[PDB]
Amino acid sequence: MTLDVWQHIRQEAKELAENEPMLASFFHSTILKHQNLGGALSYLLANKLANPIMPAISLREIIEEAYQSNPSIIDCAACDIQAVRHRDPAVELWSTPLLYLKGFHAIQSYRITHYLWNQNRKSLALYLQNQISVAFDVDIHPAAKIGHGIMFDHATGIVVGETSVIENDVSILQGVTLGGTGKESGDRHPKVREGVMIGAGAKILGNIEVGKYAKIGANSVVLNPVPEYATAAGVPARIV
Amino acid sequence: MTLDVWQHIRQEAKELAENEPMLASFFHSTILKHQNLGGALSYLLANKLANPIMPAISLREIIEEAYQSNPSIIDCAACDIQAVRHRDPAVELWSTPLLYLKGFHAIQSYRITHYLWNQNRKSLALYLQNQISVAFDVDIHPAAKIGHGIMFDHATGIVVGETSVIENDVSILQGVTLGGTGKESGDRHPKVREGVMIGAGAKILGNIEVGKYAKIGANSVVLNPVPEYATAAGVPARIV
Amino acid sequence: MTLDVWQHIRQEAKELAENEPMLASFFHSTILKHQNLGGALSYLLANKLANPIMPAISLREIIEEAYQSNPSIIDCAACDIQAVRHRDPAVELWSTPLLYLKGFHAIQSYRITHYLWNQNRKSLALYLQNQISVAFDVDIHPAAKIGHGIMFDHATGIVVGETSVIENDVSILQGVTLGGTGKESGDRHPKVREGVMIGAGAKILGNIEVGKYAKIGANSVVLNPVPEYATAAGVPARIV
Amino acid sequence: MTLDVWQHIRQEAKELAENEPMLASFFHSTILKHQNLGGALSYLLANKLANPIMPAISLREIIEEAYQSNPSIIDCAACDIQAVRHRDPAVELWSTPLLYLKGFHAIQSYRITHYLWNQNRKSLALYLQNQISVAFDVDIHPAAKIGHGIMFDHATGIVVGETSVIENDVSILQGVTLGGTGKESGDRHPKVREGVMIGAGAKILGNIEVGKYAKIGANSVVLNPVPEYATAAGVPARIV
Amino acid sequence: MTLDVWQHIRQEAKELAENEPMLASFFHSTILKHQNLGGALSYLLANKLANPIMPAISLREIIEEAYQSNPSIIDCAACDIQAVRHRDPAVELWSTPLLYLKGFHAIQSYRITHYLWNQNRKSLALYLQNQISVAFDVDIHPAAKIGHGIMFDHATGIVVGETSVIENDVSILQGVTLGGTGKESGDRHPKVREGVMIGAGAKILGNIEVGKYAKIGANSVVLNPVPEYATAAGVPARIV
Amino acid sequence: MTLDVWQHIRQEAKELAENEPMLASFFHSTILKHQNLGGALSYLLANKLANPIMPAISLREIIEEAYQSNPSIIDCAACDIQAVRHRDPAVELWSTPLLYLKGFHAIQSYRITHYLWNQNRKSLALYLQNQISVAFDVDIHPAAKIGHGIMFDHATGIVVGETSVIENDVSILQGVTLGGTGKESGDRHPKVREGVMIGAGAKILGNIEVGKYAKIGANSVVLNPVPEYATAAGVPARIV
Repeated sequence: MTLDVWQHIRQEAKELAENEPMLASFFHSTILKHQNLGGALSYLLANKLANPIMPAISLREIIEEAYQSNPSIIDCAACDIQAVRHRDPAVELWSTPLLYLKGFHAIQSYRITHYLWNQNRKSLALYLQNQISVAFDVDIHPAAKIGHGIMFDHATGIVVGETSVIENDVSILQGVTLGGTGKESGDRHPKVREGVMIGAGAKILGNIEVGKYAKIGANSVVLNPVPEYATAAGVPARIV
Repeated sequence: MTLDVWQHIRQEAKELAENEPMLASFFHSTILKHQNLGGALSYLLANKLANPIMPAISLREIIEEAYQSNPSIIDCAACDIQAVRHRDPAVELWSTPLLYLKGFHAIQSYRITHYLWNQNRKSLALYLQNQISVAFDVDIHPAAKIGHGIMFDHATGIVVGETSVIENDVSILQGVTLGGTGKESGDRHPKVREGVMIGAGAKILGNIEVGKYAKIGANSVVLNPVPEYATAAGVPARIV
Repeated sequence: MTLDVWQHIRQEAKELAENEPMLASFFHSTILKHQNLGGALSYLLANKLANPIMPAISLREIIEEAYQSNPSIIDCAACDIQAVRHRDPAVELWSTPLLYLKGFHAIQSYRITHYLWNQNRKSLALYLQNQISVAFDVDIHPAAKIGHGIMFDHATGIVVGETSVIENDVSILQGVTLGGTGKESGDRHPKVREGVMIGAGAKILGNIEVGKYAKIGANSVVLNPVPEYATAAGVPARIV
Repeated sequence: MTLDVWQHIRQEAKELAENEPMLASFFHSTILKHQNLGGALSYLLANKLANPIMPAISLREIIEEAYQSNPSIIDCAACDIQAVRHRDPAVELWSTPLLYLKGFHAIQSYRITHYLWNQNRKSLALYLQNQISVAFDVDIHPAAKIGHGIMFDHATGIVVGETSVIENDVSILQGVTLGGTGKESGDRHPKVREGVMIGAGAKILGNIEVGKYAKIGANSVVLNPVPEYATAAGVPARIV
Repeated sequence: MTLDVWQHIRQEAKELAENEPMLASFFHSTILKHQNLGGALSYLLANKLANPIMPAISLREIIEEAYQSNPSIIDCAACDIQAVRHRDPAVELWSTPLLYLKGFHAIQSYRITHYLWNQNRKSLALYLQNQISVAFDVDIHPAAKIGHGIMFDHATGIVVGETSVIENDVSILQGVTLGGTGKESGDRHPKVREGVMIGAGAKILGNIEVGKYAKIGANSVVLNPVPEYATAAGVPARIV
Repeated sequence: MTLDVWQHIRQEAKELAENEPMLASFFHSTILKHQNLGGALSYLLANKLANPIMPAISLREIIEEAYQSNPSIIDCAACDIQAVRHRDPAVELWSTPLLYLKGFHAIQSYRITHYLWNQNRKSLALYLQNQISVAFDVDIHPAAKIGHGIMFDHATGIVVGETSVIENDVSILQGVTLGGTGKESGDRHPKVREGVMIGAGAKILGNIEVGKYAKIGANSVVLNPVPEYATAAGVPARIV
């Protein structure tokens, strides 16, 4: 759910704190001192997206407004923690995604830029979009539509276009682009349907469909729609 | 003119700050309190490249010395702005490249390293080269020869070699490498001629010529010279 | 020998500091004021991994305990220095790898995480794994087994799986992944043997053998064992 | 009224920013981007009381829970702002006490510590009392009872004891101590009545009455009750 | 004694952390994560004295060297903690002097400057003496000889001269100077003997004796030797 | 000459750096990397005055503007340096006032606020005045008229009124106030003529003349004019 992902997170944090004295202050600052997942998540992102021109204090306020003006955002964060947890068997702790995984952080920071975008506060959405790219090395245009249960593993170098759509339970690895072919304007980015898995370095270009539960091979260049439950691979990509 | 670009930037920022209270101090610190593009660019790069050992205040002095010794560096920055603008229908504001795009930032920072390199202040050149890599995720060798009207779109993972040449109006997407095959010294990096557009993740290796206005497809490995206006794609690349 | 590398680095530093006044305090803070390489390295890594939640002062004490429980980690560092040095004719000074190259840094930082992993201090190793990802854009799982004389050139986008092995004298470029094909647990990552060189963007997936002195061509996708001294290239890769 | 004061301050801010481009960002971050006085006051205070161990972001959440449990601390601030402005002919703008006067900052900070203390959250009240001393050079025991319309002019070196009382519209200059004589416990500090003005350097020791509207001359040491509207001066002091 | 004071401090910290979640990180960072009192003290001082040109990381290494080469400093720290605890009735906890009191902090910082002075590393001693004056508003020349059991209560504006001597169990309040009359060189500062209590604002000028257990009245100017167990007062000071 | 004071400062700095490796970075950032006193001083003051809202990089540009418009200001700094050099036999290095004495730092910082005040940039003058009070614990109204050859020894707690006049070669100790009696406006502060020396804690109130080369005793309250070369002591002060 959400309140109980929070509780499991709080309960792990106390243990983790007990077993690692060099990291207690860290567990207290990021999780233990907060009352809800929102307080913690905002504290983390604001600190991580912070810089000398726009300090953490100035960014937290901005994040907490979006959390109050749209609490679903936090729920979507909770569904993401669960996703990474259940889809990356190397992850056992519920707190791990929240504390350490930059992909997860970029996803949740993007949700905030999307909210701002839909509120027409574009210069602020752009500022964050790009600071997200600096901190996490993930560039998601605020206008993309991204569901929940999302996992951006390792994440470095992922780029997502303005008109891209990413449905629920999608997993994307490092270096993939959901970009364009060349049509400078209009619907021109991929529509990645549910359950899709995208291999490291894959380039998906155009306003084309990636059928649900498809698998996209590492480094493939996907230029044509992909049938559901199929595997595409190669350069350019073909079903195999 | 550089001066007109500045005038447009200032105008935009006055209205941008009107429309967004949360971000007004930002527009003010980055643009409105400055009297020309150089003071602004130096404030922006200094801050973005700053870190605990070499802070903003220490870096700005170096950048400002460079702009004063070679004024035209600012000129190329303004020509790169127009470029992104003209080449990206997504970018309506002149201020955007300047304030937010890490690729733009990486290029301008490189120009400073290039001036330092040509003046044989190479350790400083290497310092900045690498801090550009840390902050923007772009690694451009100071010896690289880069013209203007350039666009590093998204930019993450762009690596450019010591003997590479990039002439005007070139466009490079994330993940591309202009590198070598393994001759360890001498002229061994690409020659990207005017108007060339390089797709996301392309690897162009060797002292080979990439022809003006030629197009390189995503994830293509280019090991052979590409004719002007031609399109190269595949791994290895072939003329399509 | 370490003491000798250290000695070369110090004499280079006094020289460097004299020729570039603007960087003198830098050479003193990072090299001259320390009495051995671990002092320099720790100060350098602490400062680069520092963030507002865990400051340099806290990180340094963790790094220094590691260097005390295992002085050889510092020895592997001098070894990596020698390697970048003679495996790239563009690096001439011994101080260069230590002071500037994020690949070098990510690797020595990973060594600390690896020692933490074997001390069963995983929350800490995980924290650092991911800060290294944020700071240098290199994501190496603490459990990976890596030798010395290692070169991570440019480094941006390198991801190394939990069960990966990277023997001595290997060179890896930007964008390469050492990952899995989808077996969720158990041995599932690459065993890269000695002397191997991996080109830009290659993705090597699966618990497969990459024979000593093998060479992987850029953007390749290696899914089958690669013979010793063989060259592989393509999507998917073929012994070439 | 607080909203009145808030209004004049916002108004001054817009004009202040307009008249000094170099400080516009400061005006926007401290006053303009906030919707009320507590928001601005919490930002100014968290920022100024910040330190490497407890940064602004951590302190502002604390100041804000206090403003929420006891909104009347904010009113008192407004009232204190009216006082400096109207007892200091040299302060013409409402925004001045709020933005620049450490005496004013010290007082509103103590107020937070007072609330905490009565909430029996003493370690937190003590942490703040002492950071207030470090930042503003005013040391005020949290248990002290301090009214409104108070002016701590210049403020440097003011010290207020645990059992002290300071009623409304009192003025206190730099270097004054409201302390004790040596009775180590119990009511043992000055009762400073309304409208009382204390000149620079005076030491007022013991559980004694300082009469309503009395005046203490500089450097006097007051060890005996002071009649209302009377002037005391000398070492020791005597009614003059 | 040192190890016992340290355990009581560790014991209170664990308790204080449980009772104030908002401050737990602070208690772990300042106390709990350290193995001894010297590791905690150094963390505190390095952080408090820190500034943008000489960061905490750099100061800590300098303080730890001193504690390594002369361990008694920490012991004198424990003895001071004890002092404030038996001499200020308004101070229950052992952890308080160590965690919040700037006079305590100033004193411990001076001990490091006195050590460096005695090792003739005078630039380092002067840098700190002055940074101690900036952070705690206490200016103690490194050459003064100060014993233990010392209590600088409130402390703002305390100034101690080059040849001053302060013996064990002395108490000094805010604003006092142990200074000179004007002989520009030689022995020229007060010799404050054991058990002396100096009231707020007193100025003790000259190389005169302040007899053991003497009491100096607030704001007094002491220009002549003071008899033991006597009480001096006035400007200029005379007995009782 | 200012240039000779500079050459001497550089000279000492080069040797100080040789002798103290822990502070070499400091000598280099503060002195050796600059080309004139202006550069060093602006760098020093910008860092000392920086805070989270108004960073070092933002303040230096303010100071450098001031130095470029009234170069005489730097000349006044060199004069204040020599003054501390021989009026304080404890100080023999020309670099000491410059690098470590906060009273010097405050005087020089005041000069910048005075230039700003006389240019009607009063909000900027007020921001600095008070940041000077927080940084150095010295509060000097920007309008006060101060000459050169000044020395504020220790300096803590010095407060100087709006109409105060301080001519050349004056010496002021900690805790002294040049303040008013209560006439709320007009000419209401002391006129301190040349060579005057003021003891610690003295309070001089009202528009009264302190005659050249007069001497003021510690803790005095001067309420009546002081003849040239006279000595005044007491509460109130009498002529001695």
